Amino acid sequence: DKTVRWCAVSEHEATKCQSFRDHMKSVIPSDGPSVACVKKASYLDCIRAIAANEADAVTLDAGLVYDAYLAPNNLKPVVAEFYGSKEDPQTFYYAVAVVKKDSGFQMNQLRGKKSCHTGLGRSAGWNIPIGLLYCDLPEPRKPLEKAVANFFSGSCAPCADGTDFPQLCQLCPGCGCSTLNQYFGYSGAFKCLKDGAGDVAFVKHSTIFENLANKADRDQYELLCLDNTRKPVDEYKDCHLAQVPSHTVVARSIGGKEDLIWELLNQAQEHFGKDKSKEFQLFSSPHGKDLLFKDSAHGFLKVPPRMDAKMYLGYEYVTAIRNLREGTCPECKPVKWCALSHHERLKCDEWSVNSVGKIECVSAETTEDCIAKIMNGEADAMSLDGGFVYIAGKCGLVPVLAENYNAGYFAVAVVKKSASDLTWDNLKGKKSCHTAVGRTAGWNIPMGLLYNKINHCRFDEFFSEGCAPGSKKDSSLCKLCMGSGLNLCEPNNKEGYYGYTGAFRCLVEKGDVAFVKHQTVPQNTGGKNPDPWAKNLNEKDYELLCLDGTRKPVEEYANCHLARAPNHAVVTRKDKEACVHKILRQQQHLFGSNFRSETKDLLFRDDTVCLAKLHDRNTYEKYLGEEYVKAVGNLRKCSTSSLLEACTFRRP
Ligand SMILES: [Cr+3]
Repeated sequence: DKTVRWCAVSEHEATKCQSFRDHMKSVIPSDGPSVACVKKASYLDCIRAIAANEADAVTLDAGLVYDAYLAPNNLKPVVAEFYGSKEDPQTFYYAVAVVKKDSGFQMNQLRGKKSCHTGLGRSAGWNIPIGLLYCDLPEPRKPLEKAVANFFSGSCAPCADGTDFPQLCQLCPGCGCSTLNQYFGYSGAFKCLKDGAGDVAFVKHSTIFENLANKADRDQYELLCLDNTRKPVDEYKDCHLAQVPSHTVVARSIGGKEDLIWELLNQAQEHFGKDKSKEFQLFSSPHGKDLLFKDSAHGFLKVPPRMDAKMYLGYEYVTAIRNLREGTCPECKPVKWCALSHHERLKCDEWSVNSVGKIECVSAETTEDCIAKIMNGEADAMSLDGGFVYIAGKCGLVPVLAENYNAGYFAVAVVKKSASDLTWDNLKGKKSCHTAVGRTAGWNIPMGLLYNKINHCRFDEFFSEGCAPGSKKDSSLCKLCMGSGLNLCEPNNKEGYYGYTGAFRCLVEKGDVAFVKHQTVPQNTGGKNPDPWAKNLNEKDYELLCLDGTRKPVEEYANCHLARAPNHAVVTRKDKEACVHKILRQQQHLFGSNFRSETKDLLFRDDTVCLAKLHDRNTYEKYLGEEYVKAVGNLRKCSTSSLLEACTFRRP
């Protein structure tokens, strides 16, 4: 049946679950979804019941979202409660470390400072900061309060054991666990900072705004970023200890009924949600507060499919709570490289052994899966087209090293010379060949500039037909692709018109125009490419389209290009930046131009001589450049990316 077994953890919850079930029966057709109510003793029993296939769904705080994803439960987030509005939905809060302007210390210098905590046991004010700080704490690290009391010179930790650890109540004698304590709760711990008692205050992004109405006052405060720099208090999105989901419905990963759950809760919110004012109300109960959902919720949002627990919680949160849960601290260490194929994996393997392990290897099925592994620490680095750096960026990773091949490569529009009528100005109703959608040369530049002419990104209705791997299988821009069966129109090397070369091949065989890079025609003409399609081609038979409306020969790309290409680039997490720079330059200043593939273009492109420091352009926005970014923002209206949908769900 189309039935969601909801798990309750109390008699009151079970009663609301039953009223829920009975009221849904009135609003939903026989073919629609229904509720069953299962009552357990605790959130952990509910997690186990759901994993046992005795229940389907429960709503959890972020600590329990974490418990629920660990084996053997293997549960994941499927629906989010949201608070206030739509344009701004407040699905998450941010744990931040607030400090005074000019106190002159960074996160890696908290040892010896005076800390303000909302309350011992609370997330923003204790579990996250002490989680992150866990391994800077002095041995022995158990009992944990003792070790915290031995790290901050003094603190106000509400509800800590002041009697056995007085240092923790220096700033609030007694450690009062109630509002009768002036330094308790979010405003308490902030007040503790303001009133000059302490140096740092572990609170949420929003506390300072709730407690200081005038910008002038807030300008006297900053945030500690995990990168050991500071930022103003309204830049919390880029400077926080952890991003925290407020209330999260979870299911089984495999066969969890995610879709029924969403269908149920969505019709549940249209009929019974905020301000719908029926006798039954999803977000309150005469039986008690916060039953089955927070009473403060304004609705539900579907969790994007690509999302797992580790990505929903995010790197920073998992790090903090995994330290807290496991309590495991160590002794630069290996760079885990991510391979996209058996060819990349064998190359990476031989790199590992010819480098004393200073390089380890971990492989995944697509670029997006690899990126997702770098986000969450299963992996550390991989080199990416401009288009994928944008995604890796929106997903919170930074570029460290660019690939160099001599400002980098040039995106050019190639035509067959004989069709001399063809011009950049009018390609309407002509046949296009792109490397893949969301790549620099193939799409983001060409279609970038194109979007500007036609105020829309529905390109399968500008071009007659084409080959643009990563397009929807039933699009006019998959009709020229050459892969057979499931591989037709895939953006991997099982589709022969994939990449710079494929797209040129596409032009040779089927299309009018190919969007590729300046050295692509030369490398696959004159016999340099021996493959049947390329072998007998002559460079002279191909021209480039120039912006002004004219044409020029291939080798004349200097004055006939569409735009300069952001070079391909290695990317990693901010916490790995330093170490990737160190170990790759120590690998390339040994195995550089002393980058060769048993196949072709493995790991890094084969025409790659050195890996350049970026100096100051170590952000996706500063590395890709202002104009490249505007373009992709224009193109994401029509983008089909499952990772970016997940990443932008956590950061619009
Ligand atoms: Cr590229």
